[PDB]
Amino acid sequence: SLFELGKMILQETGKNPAKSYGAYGCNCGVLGRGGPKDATDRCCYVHKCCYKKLTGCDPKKDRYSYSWKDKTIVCGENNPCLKELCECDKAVAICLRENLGTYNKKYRYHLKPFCKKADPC
Repeated sequence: SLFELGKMILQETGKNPAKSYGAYGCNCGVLGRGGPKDATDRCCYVHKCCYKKLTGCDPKKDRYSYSWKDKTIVCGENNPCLKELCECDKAVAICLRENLGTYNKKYRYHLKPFCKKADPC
């Protein structure tokens, strides 16, 4: 769920997820997708595309279990959907950290109506 997800982002990036992400660019947050503005936004694009594969569980609500061993996110549990869901979250968290270099605070609350039509996943 958003709790695990936000904790992961915090753990990888070291940044406050709700603040730095959650309304960033055309993809990070709740307005759906759009043509990515930068690498960071591309991470959220892929993240939302990863979610379109989940069969049987809810990303926004369903909780799952993961461990933080040696500063590595580790997804672990039988439920296939949750395992998948967890891999999606882990991946964007890592993607976000890897693109910290070009994070642009000016896209932080970017007006989504200024966005272009997002290519289909």
